[PDB]
Amino acid sequence: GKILLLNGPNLNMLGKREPDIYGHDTLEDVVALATAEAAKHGLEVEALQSNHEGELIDALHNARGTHIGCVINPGGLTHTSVALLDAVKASELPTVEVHISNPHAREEFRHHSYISLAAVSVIAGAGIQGYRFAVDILANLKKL
Amino acid sequence: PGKILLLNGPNLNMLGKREPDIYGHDTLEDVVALATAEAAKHGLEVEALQSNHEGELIDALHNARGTHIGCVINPGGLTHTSVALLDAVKASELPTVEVHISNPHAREEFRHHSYISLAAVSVIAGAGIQGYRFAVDILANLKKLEH
Amino acid sequence: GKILLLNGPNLNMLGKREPDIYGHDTLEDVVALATAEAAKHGLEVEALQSNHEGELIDALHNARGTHIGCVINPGGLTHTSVALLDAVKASELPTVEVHISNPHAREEFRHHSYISLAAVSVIAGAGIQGYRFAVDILANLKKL
Amino acid sequence: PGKILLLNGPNLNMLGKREPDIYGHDTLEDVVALATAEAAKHGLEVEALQSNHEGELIDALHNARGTHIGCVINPGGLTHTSVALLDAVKASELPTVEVHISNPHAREEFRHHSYISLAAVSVIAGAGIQGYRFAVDILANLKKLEH
Amino acid sequence: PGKILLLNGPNLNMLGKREPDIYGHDTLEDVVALATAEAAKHGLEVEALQSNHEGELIDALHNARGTHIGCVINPGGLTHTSVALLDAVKASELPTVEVHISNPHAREEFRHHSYISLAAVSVIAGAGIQGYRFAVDILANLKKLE
Amino acid sequence: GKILLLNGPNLNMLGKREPDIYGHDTLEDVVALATAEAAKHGLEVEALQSNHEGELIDALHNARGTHIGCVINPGGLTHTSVALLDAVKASELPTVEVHISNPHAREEFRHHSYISLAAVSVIAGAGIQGYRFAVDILANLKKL
Amino acid sequence: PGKILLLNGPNLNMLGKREPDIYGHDTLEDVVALATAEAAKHGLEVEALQSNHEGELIDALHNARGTHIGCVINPGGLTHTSVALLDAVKASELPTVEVHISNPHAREEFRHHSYISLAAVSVIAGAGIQGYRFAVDILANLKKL
Amino acid sequence: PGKILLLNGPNLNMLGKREPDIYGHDTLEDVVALATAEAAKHGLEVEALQSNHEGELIDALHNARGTHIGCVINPGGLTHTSVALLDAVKASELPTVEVHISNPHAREEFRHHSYISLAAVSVIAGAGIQGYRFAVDILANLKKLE
Amino acid sequence: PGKILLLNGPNLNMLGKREPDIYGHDTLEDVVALATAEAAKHGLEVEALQSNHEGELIDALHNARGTHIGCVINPGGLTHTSVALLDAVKASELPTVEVHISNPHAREEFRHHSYISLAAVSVIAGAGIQGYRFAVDILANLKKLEH
Amino acid sequence: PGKILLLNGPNLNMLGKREPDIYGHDTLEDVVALATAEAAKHGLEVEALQSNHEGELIDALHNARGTHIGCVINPGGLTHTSVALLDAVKASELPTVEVHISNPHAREEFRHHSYISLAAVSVIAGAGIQGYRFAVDILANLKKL
Amino acid sequence: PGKILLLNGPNLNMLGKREPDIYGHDTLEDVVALATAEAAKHGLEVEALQSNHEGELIDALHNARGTHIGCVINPGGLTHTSVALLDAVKASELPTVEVHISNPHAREEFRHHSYISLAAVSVIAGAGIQGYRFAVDILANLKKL
Amino acid sequence: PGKILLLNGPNLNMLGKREPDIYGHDTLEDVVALATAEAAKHGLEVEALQSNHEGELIDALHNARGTHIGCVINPGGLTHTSVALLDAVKASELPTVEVHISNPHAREEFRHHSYISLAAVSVIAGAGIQGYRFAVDILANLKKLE
Repeated sequence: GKILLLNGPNLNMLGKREPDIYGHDTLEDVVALATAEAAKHGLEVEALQSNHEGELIDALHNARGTHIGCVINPGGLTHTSVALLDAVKASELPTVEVHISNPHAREEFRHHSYISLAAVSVIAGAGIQGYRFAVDILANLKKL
Repeated sequence: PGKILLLNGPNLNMLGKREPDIYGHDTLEDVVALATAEAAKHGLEVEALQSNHEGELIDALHNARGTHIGCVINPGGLTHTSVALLDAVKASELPTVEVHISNPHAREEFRHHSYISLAAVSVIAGAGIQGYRFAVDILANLKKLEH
Repeated sequence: GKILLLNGPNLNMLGKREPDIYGHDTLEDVVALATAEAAKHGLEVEALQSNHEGELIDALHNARGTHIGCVINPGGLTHTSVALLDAVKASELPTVEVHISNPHAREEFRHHSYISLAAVSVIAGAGIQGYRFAVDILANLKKL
Repeated sequence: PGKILLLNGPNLNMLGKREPDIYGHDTLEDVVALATAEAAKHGLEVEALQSNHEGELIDALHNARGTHIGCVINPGGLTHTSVALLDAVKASELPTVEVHISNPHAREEFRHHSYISLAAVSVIAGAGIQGYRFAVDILANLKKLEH
Repeated sequence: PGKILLLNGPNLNMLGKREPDIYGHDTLEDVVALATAEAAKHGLEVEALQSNHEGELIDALHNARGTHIGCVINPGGLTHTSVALLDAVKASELPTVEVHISNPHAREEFRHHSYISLAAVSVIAGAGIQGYRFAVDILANLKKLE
Repeated sequence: GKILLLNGPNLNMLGKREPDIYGHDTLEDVVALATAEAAKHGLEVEALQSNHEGELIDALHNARGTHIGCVINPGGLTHTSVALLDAVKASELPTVEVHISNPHAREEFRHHSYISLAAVSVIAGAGIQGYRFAVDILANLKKL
Repeated sequence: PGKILLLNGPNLNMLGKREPDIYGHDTLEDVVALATAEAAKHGLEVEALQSNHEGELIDALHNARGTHIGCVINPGGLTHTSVALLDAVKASELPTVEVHISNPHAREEFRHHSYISLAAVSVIAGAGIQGYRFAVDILANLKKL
Repeated sequence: PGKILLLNGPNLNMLGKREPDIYGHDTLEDVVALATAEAAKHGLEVEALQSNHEGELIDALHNARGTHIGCVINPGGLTHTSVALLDAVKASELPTVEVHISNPHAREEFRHHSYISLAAVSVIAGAGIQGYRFAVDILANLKKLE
Repeated sequence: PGKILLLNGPNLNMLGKREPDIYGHDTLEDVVALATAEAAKHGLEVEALQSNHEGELIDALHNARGTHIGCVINPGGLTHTSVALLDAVKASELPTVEVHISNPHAREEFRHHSYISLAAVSVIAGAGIQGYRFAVDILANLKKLEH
Repeated sequence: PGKILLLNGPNLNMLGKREPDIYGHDTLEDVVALATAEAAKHGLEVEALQSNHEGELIDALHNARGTHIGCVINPGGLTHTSVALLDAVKASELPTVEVHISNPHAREEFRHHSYISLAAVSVIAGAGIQGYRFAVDILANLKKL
Repeated sequence: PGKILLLNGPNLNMLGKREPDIYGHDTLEDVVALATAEAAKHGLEVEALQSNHEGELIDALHNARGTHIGCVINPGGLTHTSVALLDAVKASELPTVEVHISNPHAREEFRHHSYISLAAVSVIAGAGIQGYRFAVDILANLKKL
Repeated sequence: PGKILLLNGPNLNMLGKREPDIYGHDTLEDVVALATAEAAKHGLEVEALQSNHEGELIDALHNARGTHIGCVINPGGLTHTSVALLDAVKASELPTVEVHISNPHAREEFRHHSYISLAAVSVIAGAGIQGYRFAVDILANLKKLE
């Protein structure tokens, strides 16, 4: 069983700026944590990070029927992309939306999510542990 | 070690009653049991309170200041309306996880705003009652001065 | 057969200020009128007035399955309380919303009603006779 | 004693035709009959007019000034759009009850505003055609200088 | 002689009895008489129409194209609501003066917008029925220059 | 088989102002084009143009069950009339909304259409050819 | 003997030069001349002020309280922006006619709102400088009643 | 002697420990003591109630009708949200002074609206707990004139 | 004579896959075939491109400037969001017909705004894939300096 | 020795005459008198200015920088409209108490917003002229700490 | 010979003192000096005015009509509020470059709107006092063409 | 020498032919040449990239972190729409000058908002391609002080 792990724009920079101020956790840390949780359920993870909205949409489309679900952190595309929302819908994958930080503690333009309209679940502000909980949700939906 | 304050707001006592094949079969008892079981995995306890009275939830937040490690709250309809409850979360100084069973963003526009999200360390929506399990996990693992 | 008659905040003050300016009708008048109409249909009325939103919600919850319907004048909670709307829904009682005055002739913040989203019927500006008409609606829905 | 002006606006002539098991089987004839029967209980008469033409309803309001005791109106879609109809209600000086068969607040956002509600003594929504019966009862019992 | 189209929209037939504290006690007959007297000073005539029917005002505008020097219009409630009536004023090509008896910008917020003001050469509000007299003056003097 | 062709306020003035600036096409041109397209499908056209909203509503009501569909250019009523929207719904006719010009290139108050909420299809800015395409849509829906 | 306060707000001194396709070829001198001549037909006088300084218009309104029969005002850009000027019109207790040379409701959205229209007995827009003549007519005939 | 109703809404019991950088270190006891001392200067008494329950504040207002010279209220969060509490202030007929410790108009936009300000005779914000002292002064002097 | 640029935006490749009895059975291949067939009736050709990448559609618009007679575009979700795509339509100077298969006005409020409608000569919504056929007809018949 | 800058903005000179049912029968002289007498109880002086000219209030704020302990201001209609005046209060670095005689949040919606409240340490509304006395009390006791 | 009108609106006289973390440590004297020196490199002169009085800026715009090659303006808080000043820029017919020391679109929402940007040929924000140098460069080179 | 990243977003490759009445007749080559000449005056180089692809601009920003003294960006349409691009400017830690050829605040209301202005040190609009010259000047002089 395979989960699609998608990380959107800027997520490649996790842990790359001064980590004492901007965080020590890296994208590799995110993938490893999601992968280890998936392994507890006999599942695998296909991970992709891209600063290109089209590469995420292509990935969602290509995973239709082949994956049990999608964990997505869309980054700034959260607030802006109808096309990304329509790609989650077209994929027909049960999708969990993850934010490492709590967008509602940030600027008001970050409060709105298009993805939240189609996501089965939304996890914000749990740090990279949101990706662990997202894998648990998809593992357990699939079992039901 | 320590105690988590579990707060369920108005209407949460009625979980599982209306059209369960559409809205869910899980009950408030199931919620408290699931959170209490996850807390035990971390050597923690849960003090659960459900109320239809905003002031009862505010009283509980105030009384838990300095004696509890954190709060898991599902404010129900107060989520969208109560400044006083947000100020009670801040006054408690409890690190707070906001939980919704359903995804409010899939519902009416008035349900898309949360006062509690402004102060919550984390917000979990649409994971069913599993949201409460992940909330207990977050509070168990939070360290002083994180983020 | 029993109808739940709920009166929200401030309704206890009906008829208590100078009645020539603020009205002669009292809460007792409201309960008696609803009760007499209910009696015409072989029905009874359980009446509660509270300045506490929680006492109304508790009442709605406790009347689930035991009452044929709810007549509610929510007072200022009309415009503000999502929790009260969700309590009407959770009660599963057919609910008639009553306003003694016409809110639409008052300040604009009184124009919006959360209760109107779940109420079967809304009666405004008929004075205390709105409670009579509300009982008639519930008596006749029950008969069908 | 006296005559009530019963006004039904655009589309009310088509009551009972579209998906009646969902929207209703009652007809305009049923509405006029029900209001006329309630009026008779109070020694009153009804003059009923339905029109798809705003100006016909305005003409009728003007012509009823001083000769009728009040107006029961269901403006249909004009409810949300017509300042001229509101001004015609005011010009008629008829105490006016606004009636909707369905509850407009359960429908699209544009149906939540009513110009007529600003001038109406009473507004009844969602009582089916029984709304017209209660409206006649209100006008029968209204006293000069009430509220 | 040249002719001015005087159009009064819904409810203006009720002038005199209609909310006098707002509209005064002057009647539609008084409005037409004053406009007619002012036009005569300029050697002009007035063709007056009041209707409660938006389509009658539109028909009148179309039918006045090319035979009238201009239009004086009080659209009443239709002021705030009718795109169709604005489009009829434009299609008539009549220089159009918009008149209101009350001052709508001192009244409810729903009266603050005017479709007709987008096409009117001039707008007069709150001058009781004298607005119609000034409107005729505007049109007589526009025609003299053009 | 009959199509109801409705033209709303001001459409009678098509081609009547200086045509080099305001257009040469006339209402007669619109009716002839729709009629000729309908004839290609063995269908007829009943055409009505009115500056009166009530005459359009009456027409829609009277065509219930007797016509295969309605082509409507509502003119300025597009943006304003809930009553006209409710008349399209009450008619139960499959309805195509036509604009000769593109309203979205005009003032912002012309961007909103009530009719678009009930119309099966919306054609804007194709000139009078939008009426031809509207007839094609209704001919082909009827065949299915 | 009866006196009308004629106030013109910012930029009105530039009439005849300022954006002629919007405001026309008439001058502030033409405006004052027309208002003055109309007032004389009613046996009234005109005290005219134009200023680019809001405070000078407000002082003029206060100073005319109880001594003048009314005010004709074209506030210019202050029409859309100044609560202080609205409050000065109300403090003056002068019946006030608001005049605009241009039709503001045919221009940018920010010109659609007028604080002065909340207190004005009458508003005239788009009649060129003739709006000032009609405004004197209004004030002359309100006083006469 | 005359009596002033001092009402503090939700969270004000936590004054002292609650967000001191915003609310200061003065306690509810300090608030009640200062109001009580000021009232005594005017030969008046204070009946103080704090509650986290909107209905207890409403009950208190109803029950103070006709036995209190006025009300000093800090509604806390309910300021921005409660029509019911405004309606209770109105029904009490108590001359009402609205007090805020912080300046809400310098804070989040959701704190910029006040239902209570629609019925309050006066509103004092941002004067720490001294707002309650000035509020008592307002009510003592209103009563002296009326 | 000449070539029409047919652009289909994000997700249009997935046409016909999700709940086809509800959303439709027609495919992107059907769209290209229908537009290509109508173009042939007018002695015209079609260059079709579908992409999930906004920049690919912008590149295509730029590369078609002066070499194509017009553009038929269904921007998909970019309709509501992309200023850059509107500016690419303007930079191409291609007369452009905007096509939607479904009627966006019957859907969520955010789908009611189109940047492309501001520059498009025509907008067709809700004619199914027949919209693309009418779009090709419009471009075939457009004359220089019309309207 | 300590000096308080007392500023009154447009129309305040008309107190006692201007819309008495809203503003009452007290005068600007009563306001300055009350503020002056309260300041004296704290051993402070008052420098009072009223102007219908925004620029005169802004100059006064700049000129009081570093020499005064605080500002009491009633901006009048400028309360709702002037970013320049807010920026003048911030440039002054004076602790500022905003005073309104009327309760603006009980009046027209356009009076609900105050640029000055963004910088003011305190806002008093609806206490008649007594708000100016409480404002001096605030400034006296902030300085004392 | 060619003359540039340099206008600074309210509070700009307080540069170097006013909220240094937002506006920096440069003075109005530094601003005028930099603009003057840049204009000289193009053989142009600068006529500089700063005022806390909107009416003084409007008078300056009118008085520079036809005699000056362009205007560099920092309107201060009036940027967001004054239709009268926008209309004065249009009446002047001067090519106008709008300058802000701070980046207003990085500050409070009420600073996001500029009436002046509707008429300005160019807008420079956040370049400190160097924006005034670039503004002279723009005006010098528009005139040269 | 130090290097400045010059980024041009969608449609700017079409400068010269694109709506000249709005953007002028200067080409992207001219933009790059002018920025390059100005940088040389300060002993600096320019690395220029134009793309119609938001992700290529983001990749460029990430890849320029720590090797460039600053960024000059004209985001084109993405200005008003892209949170992702703002977040990339922030993550790059490059002092960033935002440049527009046209004055967007004199144009459609949808052009009035800029995400990039929230992180840019400076914003220059409406100076034709000279905005890029001033932008280089800003970055050369910021670097000299820091």
